[PDB]
Amino acid sequence: TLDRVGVFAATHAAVAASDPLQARALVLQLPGLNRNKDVPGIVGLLREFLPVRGLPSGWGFVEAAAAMRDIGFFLGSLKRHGHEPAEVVPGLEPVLLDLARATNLPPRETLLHVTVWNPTAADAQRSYTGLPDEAHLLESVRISMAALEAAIALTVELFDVSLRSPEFAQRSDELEAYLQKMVESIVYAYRFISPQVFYDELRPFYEPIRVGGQSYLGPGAVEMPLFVLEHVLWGSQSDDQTYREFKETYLPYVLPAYRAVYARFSGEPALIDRALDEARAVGTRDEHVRAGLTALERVFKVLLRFRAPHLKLAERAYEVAPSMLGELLTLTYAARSRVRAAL
Ligand code: HEM
Ligand SMILES: N[C@@H](Cc1c[nH]c2ccccc12)C(=O)O
Repeated sequence: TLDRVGVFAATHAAVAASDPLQARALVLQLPGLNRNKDVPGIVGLLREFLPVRGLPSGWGFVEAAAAMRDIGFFLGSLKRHGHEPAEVVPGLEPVLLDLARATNLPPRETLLHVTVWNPTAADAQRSYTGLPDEAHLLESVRISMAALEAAIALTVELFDVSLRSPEFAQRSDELEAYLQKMVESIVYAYRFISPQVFYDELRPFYEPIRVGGQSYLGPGAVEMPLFVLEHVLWGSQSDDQTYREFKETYLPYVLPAYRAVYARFSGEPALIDRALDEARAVGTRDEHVRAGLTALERVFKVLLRFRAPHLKLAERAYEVAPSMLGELLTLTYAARSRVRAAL
């Protein structure tokens, strides 16, 4: 029934099916080498497939992203053992910059590379550690990524829909159904991911690396374009400094299309600012205004049903959390409160 997911899942599967460096059997050997902390071996394994003579001219986005994925697991691994990958692998940096050029993404692996663009089968899935907890971590993102992309499209569409129209309530109800997948992700994480194993065994693989004379953050679900959705939905005109910096920090890591969505809405009132201004002008005696606001409140409810438990999970891992999480939750409650007050 979440019919819009299909196309996004299909585009992900295209990258996941691609192995342009014929590296599948090679990357599967990485977990054992990480367990052994075998740095020379990690470099040697990478050199078995790293292009030395530039990128094949026939490659498009799909091949370049797939290549970045397979090289990428080596980047996080080398840094995990205390080494700048660019410093220990000659000729690596130019390849990373070429792949960045070909994908219009940063010159290292991102969330997309390690989750939705990473095949799912046991004989193919790339991993830093080979641990069950890592496999569960990747699955938690696959549960909701395509749904989130659909949700972004639905939010952009809703922005131009009048609150006076019955379409507003209907589109909002639809948006809520897609955002429920984020809740499913966190439920999944609670059930299957050890916060201790995350903190002690997985987290070390996601440190920043230096390429091209700047630092690039490691993969994380923090890179999910949920912040772009909410930029459009409520946050575009926020004067909260910490929040603004958070969005600008992760902007480079999302797909080009979402970076442009973000740019489009930055110089404008957010959806709810427009929605509430309309409600105050027309009045809540209009049934479609009442229904629209009610449906919009339910959208905030589902964001909070993701965000509140997520914070507890993050705090539990650190018990074995960064301040921006609690700050973002507070902003989200305030956003919902504005809708509640309008009614
Ligand atoms: C034990 C598992 C998890 C831990 C320990 C964790 C931890 C964190 C931390 C510490 C942050 C703040 C950013 C940072 O400093 O890295 C964060 C942000 C974020 N996380 Fe998680 N996380 C977990 C699971 C998940 C899952 C399953 C999802 C969704 C699939 C998710 C989605 C997000 C998003 C979208 C952000 C950006 C901030 C926000 O929207 O509130 N996380 N996470
Ligand atoms: N949200 C956390 C933990 C997390 C969830 N899914 C992930 C996938 C890859 C790396 C980290 C994660 C983070 O961004 O760090």
